[PDB]
Amino acid sequence: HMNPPPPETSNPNKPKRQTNQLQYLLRVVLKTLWKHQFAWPFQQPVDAVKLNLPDYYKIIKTPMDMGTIKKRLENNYYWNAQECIQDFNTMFTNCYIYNKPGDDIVLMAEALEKLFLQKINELPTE
Ligand SMILES: Cc1nnn(C)c1-c1cc2c(cc1F)c1ncc(C(C)(C)O)cc1n2[C@H](c1ccccc1)C1CCOCC1
Repeated sequence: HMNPPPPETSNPNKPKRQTNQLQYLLRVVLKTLWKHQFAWPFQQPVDAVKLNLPDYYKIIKTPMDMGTIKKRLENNYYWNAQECIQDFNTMFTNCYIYNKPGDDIVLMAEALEKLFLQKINELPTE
């Protein structure tokens, strides 16, 4: 009946780092997916109140969205690229869990996922 609070995007207790991999994840990976026509349902946490789905946050215990990823990268929340990649993986996995193959949202996630995995193969060295 209420939306849970969004995931943290900032932590003063969390050590900050700016690596070539992390600048690539913001400037190339995030930027590509953020401007894609299918990005919009993934750009903010699932507003399960507006959308009238109070079962969303009962099935999905680890929510993630691109808005949260974008802020985390801008806030140097991540120490390594692998924590950011795991958040992208969580965002897509959540969509596949709640929904089922052939659903338009699932097809939109797959197109974004395809484009993400292509960009991650091209990740620079440390
Ligand atoms: C991600 C994600 N992962 N799982 N889900 C359920 C979503 C998700 C799905 C969303 C929206 C937001 C979401 F975060 C959303 N926002 C607004 C509207 C309008 C404007 C219409 O009112 C429709 C929306 N939905 C739609 C849908 C609603 C309910 C069940 C499934 C899908 C989809 C939006 C694309 O086109 C396909 C349907």
